[PDB]
Amino acid sequence: INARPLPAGLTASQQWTLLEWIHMAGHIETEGELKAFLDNILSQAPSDRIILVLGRLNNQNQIQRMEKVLNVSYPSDWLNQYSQENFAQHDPIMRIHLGQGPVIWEERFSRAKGSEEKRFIAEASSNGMGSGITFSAASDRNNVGSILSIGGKEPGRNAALVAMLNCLTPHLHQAAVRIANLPPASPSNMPLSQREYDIFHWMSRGKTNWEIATILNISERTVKFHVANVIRKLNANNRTHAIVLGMHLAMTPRELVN
Amino acid sequence: INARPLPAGLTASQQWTLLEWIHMAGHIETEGELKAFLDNILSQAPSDRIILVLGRLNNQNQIQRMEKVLNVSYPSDWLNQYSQENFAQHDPIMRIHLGQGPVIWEERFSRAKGSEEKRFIAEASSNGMGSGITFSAASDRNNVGSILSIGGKEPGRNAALVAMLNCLTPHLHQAAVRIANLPPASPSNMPLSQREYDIFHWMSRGKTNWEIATILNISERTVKFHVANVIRKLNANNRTHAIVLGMHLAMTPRELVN
Ligand SMILES: CCCCCC(=O)N[C@H]1CCOC1=O
Ligand SMILES: CCCCCC(=O)N[C@H]1CCOC1=O
Repeated sequence: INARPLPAGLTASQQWTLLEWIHMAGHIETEGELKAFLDNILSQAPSDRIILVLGRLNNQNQIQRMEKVLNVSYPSDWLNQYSQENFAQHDPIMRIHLGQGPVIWEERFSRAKGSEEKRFIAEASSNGMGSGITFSAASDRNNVGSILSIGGKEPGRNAALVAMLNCLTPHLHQAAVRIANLPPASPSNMPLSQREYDIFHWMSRGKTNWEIATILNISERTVKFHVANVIRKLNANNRTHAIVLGMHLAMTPRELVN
Repeated sequence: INARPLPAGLTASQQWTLLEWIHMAGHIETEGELKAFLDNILSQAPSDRIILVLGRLNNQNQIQRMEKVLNVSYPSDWLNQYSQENFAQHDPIMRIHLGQGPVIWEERFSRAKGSEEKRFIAEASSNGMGSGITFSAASDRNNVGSILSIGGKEPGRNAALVAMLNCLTPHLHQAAVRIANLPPASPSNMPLSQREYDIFHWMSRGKTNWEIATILNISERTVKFHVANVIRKLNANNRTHAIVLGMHLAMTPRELVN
């Protein structure tokens, strides 16, 4: 399993708080809960400005297109300008390879050479957005990742909080994915027709295609067709794999009565 | 946020292991990782038999239909019989309200009065499946939940491990949901057409429907239609809400260049 390592320096009190944070994050299912949770654990200073952005990524894990903007406390004026002036294309923070460690904005701003990037930096600055830090995480089996940005003074000064937030970020990302209602990581199974299910029923009992043909009184030609469709609908590699992957269907062919 | 409380009794060593477990669980994206992870942290005794079942739930959080069967170490003979004899409908463990605390099977077996339940108990027993424990968790905004079953001797004797596993279960459940590739918790946004996007572009800049009509040279009648479709596709409550919910579309109308 690919996961950033837990932070080593932490006091027992910090280790507990982080466990609470990650455990709670894993229960977040609504945008409201996520907004409230981000707001809470980043409450002081009340002058900080927070946003989480979920995006579709290229093969370098950089955001290609945003999937969801979850504002916590970015100024609406700034978001308006960011949208209208297409700052996503000029914002050095948007070029980050998601899943690396925290990025203090000046690390990037101090190195920006391009005209559009310099303009963005000046505009950000005049909007009170000149300094900050960004945490990020990316999924392994779906091209999506989130950035968590905190704008404000003295970004990253609290080293332990940075480590804890960095560790928490992947969990905030997964929560963002849940609340964003995206298509599944890989295609869902497709519902079998009754005839495909009847065929799968006998597959699951160890019947050969010919035996199934006999039982259903159709040619094996037809059985083979249905079997191919069952395998496809279950995203299986073969007949035998489909029987394993489709076990849930064979176990509860109808609504369980309670 | 609705979440079972962290366990209080734990030693510092146990508190750390649990953090590692929950943090790692939150990174699981494949069935293989989940199978390997369950196997690992439940390794002794190697005589234990483990399965995770993800299901669609009724309004009492009981499984109505299975969505995925993730076998770790249940005997294949037993799964075969369970499928063929429709034991899902007779298994007292399948009647559990998912999300309660751990269930030692005998708690239920000792109270089972019905003929089919008694038969199931006898069959389970003869297959080495007579004793065990089941952990469970359920989602709040999607009718899905998982049971994690461990069959074996002296179920639940290690109180600290029970507490830690119980705490971990919701996170295993969310991982199961990811790997099962289900439809989103609520419907995904629908892709806007170019014309709907052009309309949303101006919505996002504060243009009224009439102003948009003027800019696009169409009637406001037509604009209203497109606006209704934009609101619907973004699952928004109204025009103004759609502008917030659709901010990602306005911010990255095209692929970001990197
Ligand atoms: C509006 C989404 C912004 C995501 C990336 C980010 O946080 N960028 C910082 C950099 C300075 O101003 C910002 O908005
Ligand atoms: C095959 C899925 C079983 C899920 C529920 C469960 O673990 N039931 C136990 C009870 C005795 O035998 C079993 O299989």
